[PDB]
Amino acid sequence: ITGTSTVGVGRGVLGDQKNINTTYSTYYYLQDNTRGNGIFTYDAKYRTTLPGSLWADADNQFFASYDAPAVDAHYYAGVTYDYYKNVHNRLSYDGNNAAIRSSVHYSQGYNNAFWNGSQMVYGDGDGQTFIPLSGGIDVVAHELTHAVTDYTAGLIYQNESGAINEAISDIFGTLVEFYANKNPDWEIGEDVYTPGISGDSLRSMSDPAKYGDPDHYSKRYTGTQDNGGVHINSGIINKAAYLISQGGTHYGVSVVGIGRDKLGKIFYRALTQYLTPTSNFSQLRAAAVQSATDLYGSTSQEVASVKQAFDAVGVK
Ligand SMILES: CCC[C@H](NC(=O)[C@H](CC(C)C)NP(=O)(O)CNC(=O)OCc1ccccc1)C(=O)O
Ligand SMILES: [Ca+2]
Ligand SMILES: [Ca+2]
Ligand SMILES: [Ca+2]
Ligand SMILES: [Ca+2]
Ligand SMILES: [Zn+2]
Repeated sequence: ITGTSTVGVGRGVLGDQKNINTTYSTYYYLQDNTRGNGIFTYDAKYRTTLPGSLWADADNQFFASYDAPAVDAHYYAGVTYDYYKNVHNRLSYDGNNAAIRSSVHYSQGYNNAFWNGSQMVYGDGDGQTFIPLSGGIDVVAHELTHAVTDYTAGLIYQNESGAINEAISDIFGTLVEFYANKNPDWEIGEDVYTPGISGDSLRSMSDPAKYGDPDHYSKRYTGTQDNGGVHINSGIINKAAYLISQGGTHYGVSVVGIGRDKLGKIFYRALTQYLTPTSNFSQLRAAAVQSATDLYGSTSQEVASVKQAFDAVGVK
């Protein structure tokens, strides 16, 4: 909408107060003009028609319970935009400052979030398995990263390419969580998953097996559920990424960690310069090795560590 840029204040899903960029024209809208061609957050009003209505508020204060998922969707989209711009010199998901759109309050008791090809969508959860999913910065960045992937590598959402697609979203979701530096970890969705159970998560990158996912290629799922296991086999790549950054010895194979920033540079380069829609795990290894070679040199520790990590998870 046409209007003047303003700054509202509210509380997110976890009860934390934050400022949000809004736009004033009769109402205050969740429209952030400070980033690219805008970040726009919508109310789906418990229905499934998208995007719904651009979020409008009478007083620029967002402290109602109903407001919380919108506050976090809007704010964490901003953080994710900043990560891609400041860290990777990428302007929005398309590299050309495309407007970023999110809808919250999607459906009823909806235990998921997704990128629908054009925008991000967040359920409120059923209050048992999830609370509103935009409350997780790793979740928001996971979803926006699907858009990045679709505009770049274009990894097809099934089988091995699909598991890479998923791992890329978990990896950058986590790197954005570290970027914001609030309770960061290598777990996925812990801030919004199972409010009745402390200390768990939807997935773990550091130990995928904790939540039932493979941490070695020999344990890959080859059935048809979950698009050929895209959220399951992602554990193999998530484990490799974790090892590249933090190091460790996994099934007897030792990996020297090189840190999160270098992990991010290597995987961002792989995603944007080497991966294709049909890339498999073996091809990801090659892409990551080449990316590390480009950035740090063939004889670098960084290249050696990438190889160690993929060796450790059984990907040659
Ligand atoms: C409990 C849900 C677990 C998993 N979802 C996830 O891991 C994350 C949300 C997490 C980070 C909180 N959602 P996601 O991976 O974006 C869901 N993906 C998805 O719906 O893809 C199908 C699709 C939807 C729309 C267009 C094209 C394809 C899943 O969908 O199995
Ligand atoms: Ca208000
Ligand atoms: Ca965390
Ligand atoms: Ca996390
Ligand atoms: Ca929990
Ligand atoms: Zn995903």
